[PDB]
Amino acid sequence: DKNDLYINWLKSLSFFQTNSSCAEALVKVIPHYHNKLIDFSQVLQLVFSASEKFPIQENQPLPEQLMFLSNLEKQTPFAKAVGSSIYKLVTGKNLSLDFASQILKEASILE
Amino acid sequence: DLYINWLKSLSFFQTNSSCAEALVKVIPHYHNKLIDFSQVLQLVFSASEKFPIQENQPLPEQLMFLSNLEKQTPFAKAVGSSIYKLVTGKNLSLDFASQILKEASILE
Repeated sequence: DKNDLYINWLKSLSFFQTNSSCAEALVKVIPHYHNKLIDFSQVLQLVFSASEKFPIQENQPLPEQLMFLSNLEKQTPFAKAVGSSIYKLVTGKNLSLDFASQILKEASILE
Repeated sequence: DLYINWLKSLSFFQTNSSCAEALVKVIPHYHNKLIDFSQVLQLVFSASEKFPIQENQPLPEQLMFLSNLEKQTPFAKAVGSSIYKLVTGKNLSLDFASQILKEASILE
């Protein structure tokens, strides 16, 4: 059931709903989840890797990133997994940290 | 036990001193039936330390790897799914992962 819940929560994230590419990615990714080749954390990473729409900020400050990670450690399961997967976009694609915090806050609320 | 023999023959296993050491510690529990082969793979590969890494790898290639993995033979699929955890969690290079999978497929 919670396997379904996590999927429903993911689909409910504003970030997911503003990125049709993420919805398209989930369609192709989810079978491997149902077939148990990958876990939900992996689904989140794959799906978010397909995102195209989000604010960008290059060379973001270290202190804020460290505070983001300290806060991430305290999150509930789904929220923590969402946070870690979105942080991959912060470091690798310059996704704005403030935006990442909004997504994480939304995930925590859904959970 | 074939799966254990094949695991010991994988280049990725042999080139990772931590994996070889891990199997020594883990296998008794496998022989005593406390854990299955999939768990042996998870415990052993989780100890891996050496492998090429690449951040934010492209989804299309990821999906191709997974579609191939789904059609694999038992040992190869088990190995591939375990290695894929390293692809996503530690950035192990997908091309390297495909190499390991091909070796496993040949051994089996």
